[PDB]
Amino acid sequence: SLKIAVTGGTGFLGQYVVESIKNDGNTPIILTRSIGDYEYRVSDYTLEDLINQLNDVDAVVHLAATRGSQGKISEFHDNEILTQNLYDACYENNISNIVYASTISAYSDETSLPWNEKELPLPDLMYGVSKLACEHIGNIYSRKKGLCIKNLRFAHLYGFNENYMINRFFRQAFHGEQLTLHANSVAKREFLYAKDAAKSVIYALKQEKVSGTFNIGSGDALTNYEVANTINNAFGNKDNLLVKNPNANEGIHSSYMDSSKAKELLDFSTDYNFATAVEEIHLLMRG
Amino acid sequence: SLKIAVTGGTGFLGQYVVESIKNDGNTPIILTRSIGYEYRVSDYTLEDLINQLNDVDAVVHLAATRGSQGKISEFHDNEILTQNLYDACYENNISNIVYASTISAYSDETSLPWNEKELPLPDLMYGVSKLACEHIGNIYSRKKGLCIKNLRFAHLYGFNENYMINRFAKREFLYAKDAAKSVIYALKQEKVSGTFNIGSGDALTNYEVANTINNAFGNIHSSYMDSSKAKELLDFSTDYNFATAVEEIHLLMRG
Ligand SMILES: O=c1ccn([C@@H]2O[C@H](COP(=O)(O)OP(=O)(O)O)[C@@H](O)[C@H]2O)c(=O)[nH]1
Repeated sequence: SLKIAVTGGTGFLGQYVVESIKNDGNTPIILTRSIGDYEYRVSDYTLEDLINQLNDVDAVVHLAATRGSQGKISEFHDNEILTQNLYDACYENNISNIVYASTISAYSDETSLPWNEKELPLPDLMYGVSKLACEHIGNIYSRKKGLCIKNLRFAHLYGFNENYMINRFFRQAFHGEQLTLHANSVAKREFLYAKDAAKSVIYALKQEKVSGTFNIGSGDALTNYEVANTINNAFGNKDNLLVKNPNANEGIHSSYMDSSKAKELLDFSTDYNFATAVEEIHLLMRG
Repeated sequence: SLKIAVTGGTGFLGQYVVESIKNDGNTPIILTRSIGYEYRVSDYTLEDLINQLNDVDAVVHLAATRGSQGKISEFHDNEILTQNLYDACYENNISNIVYASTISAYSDETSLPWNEKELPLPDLMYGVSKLACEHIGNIYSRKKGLCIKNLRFAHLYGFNENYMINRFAKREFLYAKDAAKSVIYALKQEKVSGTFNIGSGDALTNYEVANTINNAFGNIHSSYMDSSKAKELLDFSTDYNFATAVEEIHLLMRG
């Protein structure tokens, strides 16, 4: 029975991932900078400290990160550091079965859809650049420290109980209220249910000696019109959709991935699809 | 005449670049952290760089840190500095920009020769951060209409430097004078943006390296790149080969 440490364990993804671990028979150990029935271990993400917070741990899921604000590369440097510390600490304790949470935001070139992991990364955001940097940090430790880091480029995560577009619809449709879309768009964006993302963490943790980079997508690229509709139906808010302006939005770009590689090497596929996932999220918002 | 700010205009490649710029007929301007050609001391804060840059027409961003610890943190400064510099450049409507990146973006021997469509695979923190600064230049190029050209240099040798080459499995070696030339040629394409491999075609095993030097004087992993893209979109190709450049370094050492 394995002890699995989850950085950013208390986060949104983290909570899905922690329980997937417990359901798998294993033991989740939540790492966090602070708190106010799982084991929590408080840490300051220093090398010297993690060394000790990981001394009885078998695997590590590295979920902890910052989202940014200023669009400046400086807002992420603390992550990059936190990452290298973790891998340093992992090495000391002789941990190699590690999962890193990367993102679809390593891609951008619409000419190239759908993106597979041979797509030249080309981030639009400083967030992207950073994530991409932590990926190679792991890569280097993997090739040179025999660490076994599996980078997971998650598609756009959605879940239950989270002001982003998808959350707005959830809330709005839930109170029976008109969903709006600034304009119509033809752009398609891939949405991966948090439960399925925690699933892929589990399956990647199965290939304990595997090290590489995998797209974890759902299917399953939707337009904003599609998203709104599907939420609308599931929430008894049929047809309650308003398009504020005529023409194309143009503030939105397409993003989805080819997840072949994950399917064959990780033997991974999603339990849910957008409509099934939201059917369930709805049936749980009554809390 | 053109006024061309050169960060790290002080260091090795800098001195070469700075003289090329003057020779091309333009006006060099070395930015530097200290004075311990027209020099301008900056602390490379955004506010400062905006002022130090408001009469400048182009920028050769060579200012960088080597790093000793193999820690990603040692390089965070180069990154902030780079973003600032580009914010500053945006403020002064400077768009023609050349970045010193490295062949160290690549690593997978299986793909040799490496071309720009090669998946990057940094082997050092040094390279990871160089890749980071590349994408900083890219995002600014696609969004704030800068025209940043990331040059991916091969390994540089020259005149007055205790590394191996200076002390006296193939590895592409680029003469600093050729590297410089490539900065000038990149600069002439003030509208172009993107990443270019700047190599010489000179992939030498350390054996050959030693030999070539012995003759012209009297006395590890494989890395080399395909540079079709530059010879094609920048008109760049090197004047010297390892043999011809050594001959010249020799002469310059007899003074
Ligand atoms: O954060 C900074 C700011 C400025 N410089 C400058 O960068 C120069 C060039 O470095 P180098 O001699 O290594 O040039 P290269 O290796 O690219 O030929 C120095 O001498 C500095 O004055 C630096 O290195 N780091």
